[PDB]
Amino acid sequence: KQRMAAKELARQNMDLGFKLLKKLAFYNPGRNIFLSPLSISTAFSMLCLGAQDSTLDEIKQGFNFRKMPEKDLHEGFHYIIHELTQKTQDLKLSIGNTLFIDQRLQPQRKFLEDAKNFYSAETILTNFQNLEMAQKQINDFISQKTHGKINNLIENIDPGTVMLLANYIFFRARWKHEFDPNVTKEEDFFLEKNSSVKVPMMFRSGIYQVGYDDKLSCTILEIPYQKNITAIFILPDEGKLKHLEKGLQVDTFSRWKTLLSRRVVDVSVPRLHMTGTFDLKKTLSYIGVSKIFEEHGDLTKIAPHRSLKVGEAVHKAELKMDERGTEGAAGTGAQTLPETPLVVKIDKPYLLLIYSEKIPSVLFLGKIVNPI
Repeated sequence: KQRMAAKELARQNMDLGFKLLKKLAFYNPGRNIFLSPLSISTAFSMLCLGAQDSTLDEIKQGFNFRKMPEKDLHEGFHYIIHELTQKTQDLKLSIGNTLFIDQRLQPQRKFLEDAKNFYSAETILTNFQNLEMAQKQINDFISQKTHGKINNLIENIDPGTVMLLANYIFFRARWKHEFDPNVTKEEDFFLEKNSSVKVPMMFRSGIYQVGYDDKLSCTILEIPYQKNITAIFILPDEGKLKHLEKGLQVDTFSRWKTLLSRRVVDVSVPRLHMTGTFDLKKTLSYIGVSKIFEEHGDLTKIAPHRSLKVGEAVHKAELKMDERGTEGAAGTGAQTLPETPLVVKIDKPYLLLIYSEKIPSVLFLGKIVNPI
């Protein structure tokens, strides 16, 4: 259907990525940050199905699902999830959800039917009494969907756990124009003006979408993949990283598109491998989402006759960027229990933003202060 809700939803999921990145950088300055905003949004938007009252209110507030009808939210996610799904030529992009429900547990009929519909949720039975058995079963499932990039998603399972909501995303693609390994060579990467470090730097000269933002004082550069997906680099001027971070809003990405223009560019991009792990309980507290992790009898839509709360919530992300392309993967789990050519040299702290063009959505989001 003519569902323009996916676009508005993408606009808000986009803003949510920045929200977390701001707060994460604010509380953890001078460190690498990598995550998948889409993976976290889908997980907690699916969690909104079986929630109500202040628990629902706080989650909608933090994840920007507030200014939106209930209809357009889940209908929007179903559109994004279905359209993004591509296991076609030169582009593997998988995204899905899974409910690890206990046999004894009989959750509401509406919650499951909506989970299976809007989010294509796969029902799977588990025995949480056998912590050692349940863990391996769940970690193996995610390890299989992410082709072994996200291992041991769940480190500790609570005895009282009755359900585990799980989201996974896998991404593999090659550049539209690959870099030549012969040209790549170790060059300086400046953590600061004086301090530098040698890192493997890729290089190619060609037509790139490029521009410069005067408001946030940064250079924009798009390096598209073989199809649909593209990688956007945000290179701020010297001593304006904090200026860039704080200036991130919901309209930021929209503006950057108007500043683009196809030009011949001699781009220098470092090889990038990143691993991210987050305790979502601590993280989501930064955006006001806390009730979901406390007992308030708001998750009755999940269990009609049990007082449930979320115990352990975790997010893990993985990226490997090289000359051939990029391989991305992430997971999210939550337990419920009782002429001179233009030159753009990326040799200093920058932001990386993996974005799907044809299907507006941020698959991954990163802050690189040191590619090693």
